[PDB]
Amino acid sequence: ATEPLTREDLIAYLASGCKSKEKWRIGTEHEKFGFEVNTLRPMKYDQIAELLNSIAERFEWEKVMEGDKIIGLKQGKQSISLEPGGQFELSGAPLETLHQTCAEVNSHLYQVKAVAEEMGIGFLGMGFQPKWRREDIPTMPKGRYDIMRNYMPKVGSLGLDMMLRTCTVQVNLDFSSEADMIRKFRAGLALQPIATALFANSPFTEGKPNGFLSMRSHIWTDTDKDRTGMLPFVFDDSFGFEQYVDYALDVPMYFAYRNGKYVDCTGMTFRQFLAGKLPCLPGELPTYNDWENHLTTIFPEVRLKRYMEMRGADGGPWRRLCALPAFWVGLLYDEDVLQSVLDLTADWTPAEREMLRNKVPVTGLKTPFRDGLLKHVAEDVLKLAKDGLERRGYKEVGFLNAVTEVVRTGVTPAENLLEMYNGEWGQSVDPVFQELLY
Amino acid sequence: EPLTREDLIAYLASGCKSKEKWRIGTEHEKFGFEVNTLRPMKYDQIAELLNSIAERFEWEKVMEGDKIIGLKQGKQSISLEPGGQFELSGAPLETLHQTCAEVNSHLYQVKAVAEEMGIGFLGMGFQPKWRREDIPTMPKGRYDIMRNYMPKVGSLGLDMMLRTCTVQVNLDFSSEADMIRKFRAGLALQPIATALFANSPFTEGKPNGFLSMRSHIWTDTDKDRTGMLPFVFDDSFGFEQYVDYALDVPMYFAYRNGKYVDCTGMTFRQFLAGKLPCLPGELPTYNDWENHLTTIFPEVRLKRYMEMRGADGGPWRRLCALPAFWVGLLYDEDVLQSVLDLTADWTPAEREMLRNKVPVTGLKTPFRDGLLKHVAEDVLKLAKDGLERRGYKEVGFLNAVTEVVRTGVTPAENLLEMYNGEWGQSVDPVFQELLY
Ligand SMILES: CCCC[S@@](=N)(=O)CC[C@H](N)C(=O)O
Ligand SMILES: CCCC[S@@](=N)(=O)CC[C@H](N)C(=O)O
Ligand SMILES: [Mg+2]
Ligand SMILES: [Mg+2]
Repeated sequence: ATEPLTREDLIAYLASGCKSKEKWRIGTEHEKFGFEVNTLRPMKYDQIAELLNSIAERFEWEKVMEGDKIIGLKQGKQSISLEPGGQFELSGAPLETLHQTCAEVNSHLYQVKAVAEEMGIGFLGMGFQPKWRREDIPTMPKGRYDIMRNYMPKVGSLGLDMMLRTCTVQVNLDFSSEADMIRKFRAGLALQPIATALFANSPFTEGKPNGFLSMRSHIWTDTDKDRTGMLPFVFDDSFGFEQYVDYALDVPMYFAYRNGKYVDCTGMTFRQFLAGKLPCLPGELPTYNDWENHLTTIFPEVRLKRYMEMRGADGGPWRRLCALPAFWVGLLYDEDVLQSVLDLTADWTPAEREMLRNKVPVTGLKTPFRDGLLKHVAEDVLKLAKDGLERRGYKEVGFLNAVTEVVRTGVTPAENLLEMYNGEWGQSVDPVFQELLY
Repeated sequence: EPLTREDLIAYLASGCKSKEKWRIGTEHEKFGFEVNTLRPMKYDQIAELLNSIAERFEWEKVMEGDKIIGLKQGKQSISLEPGGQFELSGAPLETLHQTCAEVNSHLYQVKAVAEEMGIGFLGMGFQPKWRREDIPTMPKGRYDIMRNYMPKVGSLGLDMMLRTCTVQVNLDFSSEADMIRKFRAGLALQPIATALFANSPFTEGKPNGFLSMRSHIWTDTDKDRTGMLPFVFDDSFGFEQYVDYALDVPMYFAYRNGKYVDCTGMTFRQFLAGKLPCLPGELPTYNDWENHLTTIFPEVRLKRYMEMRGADGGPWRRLCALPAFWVGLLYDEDVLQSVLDLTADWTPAEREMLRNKVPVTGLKTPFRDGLLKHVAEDVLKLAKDGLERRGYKEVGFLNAVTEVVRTGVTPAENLLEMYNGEWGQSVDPVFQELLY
């Protein structure tokens, strides 16, 4: 039946994510670099397809196909997918506690290694591929990524590196109202540079130090200015679901999915789409699934759909995969901690937030901020996050042990790798493929 | 109608299932210890561990009185052995991929709680450091009855109870004929499994002169309920003959009114007639019969399924190998025949000798004009054939025993080599080496 969507419907779609506190869940996604253990070469698509087929067969996953190509797996509310450079991704189910989150991570790592060991394949938990050049990375046989690869050079010089050479750990979290959403969004944006610093894990490029602690985070500043960043309008009095929808309506599209394929709609807006005026699909009107797809092509430091996504942290070893969601659950899921965070960050200017975002990639917790170091803010933030987890009552506070020494010493994971590179590793990155081996 | 002997025979036979319904059930036990002192984990620490696991990972609590003694989730159980050994009895699973993932899930949950408590778990067949009197005892009425009985029937049964760990597998049969064949293959080959998995060379911080002290212990526990069951190889053998055997094995206890009554020195035959002094006039249920069948401890046991009992506890890759070994041998009809062919002319005296000698000499046990190693070479290739033919790509689960069979050197001998070299003649490093 033909019943066109309006902007008002798009607003209501986001708002439809509201849920009461007792239904709030924790969704965790992470990406990993696969490599051949003996050559350290990136895992190619033929090896990826064997890995996926074996996982499906052994562990009962449904195969996700694009044409005649396996590109992912599905089992209940979990998915395994591929990033543009073959980075191997788990999107976990919405879970109630971080004990469940970490068991989900462990189950995945067991299944992957159970198959990959016989194949001579290992997985690396870092934010940026430390050894190989961009043109050494295999590309995935996915139509949507072909469109994106062709567009990236038009809007930045590092977007192809984002696609091919970066890995993240992220957390998805729920809101209960527009007021709650706004508060969470503001807390999440303001504190995102702190997450980035604590999880900074990408100091190598092409076998050498790149001069950054999170090269991955820097990459996101020269990807696409239209769909990235610290979203200053979120801190405007006017902000709400409607202001986010207008933002998103004017972010240019990548594609529209019709008839089993991705149509290139670059340079066009979802506005045009709503009015049936897309030159890629002329006269065609969008569905809620089109809107959801479009929403998934926007890449700010925190993203809004029917839930909220914290996107600032580098991939890392398993204890840090469990720490990242713990960090945000502690801060955002306790009302008093959330208020404390808003209080702490209340007087930070847009230029200050933007400065932290840009400088943290280089200096981490030693980034100057006001009359001290970001480290001192991270101290306060970490104690607050542990307060939040204590009060949840589920005994989850131990999941923050993995970042306690970072905060305490002010020394990022990336600086620990640098120290090994310059010492015991004899200035080769090759030992990182054992050090950060899953 | 009171149960009769014919009902007891039919109980066992009711386990028969068609090949498409055959499953794999895996149980293993681990020693818990304090990481810093190496001391055995005490009941108060076990109770905290079980309560935390239940709460985090959604397990139902199993209580004896006001004491938590285990957990239940679906068809899986976690229980305690008499010395606090921490046991998983897994679900009936279709493939060994599922088996090993089951093992991994358990190890993760246990370690997720135990790390914060300063507790580790050791995968060995015999407690390598501590004396019998050093081992905490579990607050479980059935084990109190057993502890009091053991000294009457052997000198090492208390060590069985307090200081041993096993990995075992439960498997199904489709008919009486199939049960008989699997029982015979299981019993004949059990000393080979014992040698491959031999992992108990230390007692009280020193070499004890064995490769599997655990296996040896089972030779001086109780002669009435252990061993290689030679009657299984008689022409007469079937469900009926096993029932008679079990009816004549003395009882341990009967469970009534929320407790265990001491029925030692009494027989299930008396029970059937209502003449058990411990429960006078009472007649048995099928649950009573099950409980009784669970107090019989031969190298292979029969209930409504079959249980392979010969292998020492070990690290995780060997927990996955033990079920694979028997699945390869018993769940392929051609391999099963090839095993019965290979063992056809073994005498009762030969089988008995191998069972008693393997604990000392392992795969270097002399057998006829060579070594048990040479038989294990043939048996391993056959077990791999069976797994290849299953079509589930499970053969890799035997990689963990391939070098043992190749070199003829048991895991226990590898530990001894470390003890005599890098460890500097202390067992304390084994608590890192075989740490889960
Ligand atoms: C293909 C680009 C969109 C997918 S993403 N936003 O999940 C990529 C995350 C990137 N690999 C990172 O490390 O942030
Ligand atoms: C309490 C003794 C009967 C239970 S058992 N057969 O499961 C003990 C197994 C023992 N822990 C071993 O390693 O053989
Ligand atoms: Mg991703
Ligand atoms: Mg047991």
